[PDB]
This record gives sequence, structure tokens and C-alpha cells, in this order.
Amino acid sequence: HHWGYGKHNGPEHWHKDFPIAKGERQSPVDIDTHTAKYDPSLKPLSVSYDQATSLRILNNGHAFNVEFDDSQDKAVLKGGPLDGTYRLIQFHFHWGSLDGQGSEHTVDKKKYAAELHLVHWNTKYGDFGKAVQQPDGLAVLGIFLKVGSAKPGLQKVVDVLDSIKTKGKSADFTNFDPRGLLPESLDYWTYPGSLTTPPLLECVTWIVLKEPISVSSEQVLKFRKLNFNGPGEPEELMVDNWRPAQPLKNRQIKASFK
Ligand SMILES: [Zn+2]
Repeated sequence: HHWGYGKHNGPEHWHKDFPIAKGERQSPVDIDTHTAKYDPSLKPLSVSYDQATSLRILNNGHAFNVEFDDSQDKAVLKGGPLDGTYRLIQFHFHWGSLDGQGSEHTVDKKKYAAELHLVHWNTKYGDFGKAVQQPDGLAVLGIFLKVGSAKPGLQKVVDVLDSIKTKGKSADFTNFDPRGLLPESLDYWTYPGSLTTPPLLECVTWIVLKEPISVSSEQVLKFRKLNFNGPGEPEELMVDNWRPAQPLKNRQIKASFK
């Protein structure tokens, strides 16, 4: 009876195994755009993905992760609210059972169809495992997905999902360029938060882009064909793998833009 997104093991249950679920800097949150304060001391985001090396795509039973070689400074996030350099280790998505829900962060209570998380760790802590134990260990770039025109740079991901239907299944996934998943603008909101899955560690600087990307209905429909379950188990569709907004408590969301 391990955590998930079902009736009996979903987000409202997680605190029993992970008491930090009720902590002081939990994610996601609702972004109240009118209360977010423009911070002119914030710097432009620096996304340097030209040398990114993807390796694998994995169904881990709660999402699929596109994994990168993070043994060198190849794909890095810096600037913005960040001090130092953060290395890309994986990205994944959260999505809904239909287009009206799926995102984790909300914007003035608006839910998007899905949300992309590009996960980076602070190089001053040596690796990901040590980074998640630090309050400034991770930087996660969050990008909203709405349904409309297709995202061409997403299609290579969509087309491999048939090969990782069930949890624990992986597939080779080299030469994928995550620049193809970015919107035009890098305007963002930022706040201190947590992992949105157990262990829910409070180690993340969140950077949420204001501009969503558009993906096609066909593209998100293929996300929804994945399975939470393992091979030869009863089929449960991997849908609604999002945590709802958590209390903001003593935090301020800052905007990079007016
Ligand atoms: Zn996530």
C-alpha cells in the first residue's frame, strides 16, 4: 500500500508516510498573479541546453522521466533567482484525465492540461542525492501545457511511450533536445518550495514560466495511454498524476516581469 494518485493512496494520504507533506514550504501552489511582486533585482534566466545528452526514458509508476547524463556540465540552468549552477538530470510531466485539469501549479486558480518539470541539481552538492538534502539543492523549471497546436519538439517523446507502457519499463532515448519544449519567453515566477512527489523534500527553488507551450489533443491523449501498473497487472491508466495546490504559508512569489 504505497503512495500514488488513487482513491486510497492519493495526495491527501501522503502525510501519513511523509509528515513533511504538511510542512512550511510545500509545492505546488496557486500563483496569485496580482499578489506576486515584480522583483527588478531578479536576473534573466540562463538556460544552456546546447550540449544536453539524453540517455533513457523510464516509466517509474508515477510519471515518465527523460533522463540525462549529468556527470558533466552539459545542460545547465543558472541566473534568474539562482546562485550557482544547476545541472539537468531529468524532465517529466504531470497531466489530467481530460484537458480541464492536469497541472500542479495553478495561475489565479486556472488549471492547465499538463505541466512539464525540468529538474536540476546544484553542482555545489556533488550529486542529486546530496542536493535534495539541502534547502537550495534543486531548481525545477515548470512549464504549463495547453491543448491547441502540436509541439513538434514533443513528438519524439510521444512516439516512444508505447514502448514504456508499464511501470519499471525503460527505453533508450538519445539525442533528444529539450530546447524544443521551451516557450518563446522566459518570463517567470519564482518561490521556495518542495518536490511534489514523496519524499516531498523542501529543497526546490521553483521557476515557473508564464508562457505555456501548446501541445495537440493527440499528443496529450498518448500520455493518457500509459499505465501506473506493472507488466501483467490490472490496467490502471496513468492520468491525474498531479498534486493539488498547497498552502502558501509564509512565502512570497516573485515575478521577473511587469
Ligand atoms: Zn514533477
